[PDB]
Order: sequence, then structure tokens, then C-alpha cells
Amino acid sequence: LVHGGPCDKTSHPYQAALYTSGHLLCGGVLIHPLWVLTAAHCKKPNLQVFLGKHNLGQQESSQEQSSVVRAVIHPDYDAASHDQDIMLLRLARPAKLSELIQPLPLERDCSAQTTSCHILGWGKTADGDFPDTIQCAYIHLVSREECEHAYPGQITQNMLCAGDEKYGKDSCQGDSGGPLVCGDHLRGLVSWGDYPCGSKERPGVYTNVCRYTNWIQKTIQA
Ligand SMILES: N=C(N)c1ccc(NCc2ncc(-c3ccccc3)[nH]2)cc1OCc1cccnc1
Repeated sequence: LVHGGPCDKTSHPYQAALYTSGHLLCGGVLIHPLWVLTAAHCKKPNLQVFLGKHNLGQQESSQEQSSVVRAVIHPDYDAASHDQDIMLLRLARPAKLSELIQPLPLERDCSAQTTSCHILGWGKTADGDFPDTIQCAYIHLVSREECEHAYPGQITQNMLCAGDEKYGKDSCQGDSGGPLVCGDHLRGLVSWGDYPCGSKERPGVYTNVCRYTNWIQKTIQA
């Protein structure tokens, strides 16, 4: 996450850190004590989910760890175009909820109003390093027509765009699968965007969570 700052340690209880090979790979969102929602491009072997993390460089009293039982990628995910970039992870152990570990409710309304949003993650910052402390930024939803011109032929109905025209606040590598929060609801998941990270010119592209209500329900009930 570029051009942001450290989060208030009590503001992100839904945030998950996804590790493979001992390093941070992706973010994720706790949506149910047994499930974390992330991007399908985060599928890697032996994912380890960390809940209640703020600083990755220190052992915290709030942190919980879980292996993944199964990873459920959306049947229509297209890695070439990033279309339907969503995956459900079933936790081996139900998340022990606290004031620092809580699920985030999903936005089910695709017409939903709220344009003022926020992003968070442990992805690459402006200096190019991977921060130990989670980063936050307030960003705004970018209209469908405007995102379509930034990335011609690349934006589907399963994607939402968001960014910051003023300073370029944007998600980055490592933020993938993290949340786009609008009106205290999960509106999107970090999917892709511009290279290098920064949304001054072209906005960040997010998986449109409202489109997956049925599939998320059906997966959780399976
Ligand atoms: N600028 C952004 N808002 C942004 C946010 C997240 C990501 N995630 C990386 C990522 N998305 C999709 C894939 C992927 C999919 C299929 C197969 C292999 C890989 N990888 C990338 C972003 O911008 C591009 C970018 C690329 C590399 C380094 N920095 C930024």
C-alpha cells in the first residue's frame, strides 16, 4: 500500500495475513470464523493464515494462526484477464474472536451508494520495502466508464475501481486479496492495477464482492 500510513491497531480486526514459504504473500478478509476471503491469484501451496496481526515483525498477544483445510477458487476465475478473482479459504481451526479478531460483513447490494472507502495491507510501500506494520489509506470509488478508459477492454462487471486522484494512494503487490471497505462493509478485494503502484493516473482494480453472494453462501454451506 503506497502513500498511506500505519493503521489504528484496533481498526482492522477482519484483516488476515497469508504466508507461504515463510514470507507474506497476500492479505485476506475474515468473513466467518471458519472462512477467509482472498483473491484467486493468491493460491499457493501450504497457505498459513494469520489473524489479529498488526506488526509482522513481532509476536503479538492478539495473533492467531491457522492452516488451510481447502482453498475454493471461483469456477469461472480467468487468470489471463483477472476475471472473477476470488477464493475462499477454510480454516483448520475456527477463529478465536476478540476485539482484535472479527469478521467483516459483505456488501450484497451491487447498486450500493457509498463511494468513500478504505484499503489496508502489508504490501509494498512507496520506498519499495515490505512493511512490518499494516498500512491504511482512504480512497474513492472510480466510475465504471472512467476505469474502462484507464484500462481499455480489461474491466468486467465482476470488477470495481478505486483510487486517489490527488496523491495516488493505492494497493500494491502483497496487498492482493485484502479488503476494500465501504460503509463498514466488504465492497471489494485487492485484485490488480497500475505498474508501478500508485493510482494518480490509473485506479486500483478490485474484485466486486456483491456479485458473489450466492457462490459464497453455497461454498460455506457445502
Ligand atoms: N496497483 C495495484 N492496485 C495493484 C494491486 C495488487 C496487485 N497484485 C499483484 C497481482 N495481481 C494480479 C496478479 C497475478 C494474476 C495472475 C497471475 C499472476 C499474477 N498479481 C497488483 C497491482 O498492480 C499491478 C502490479 C503488479 C506487480 C507489482 N506491482 C503492481
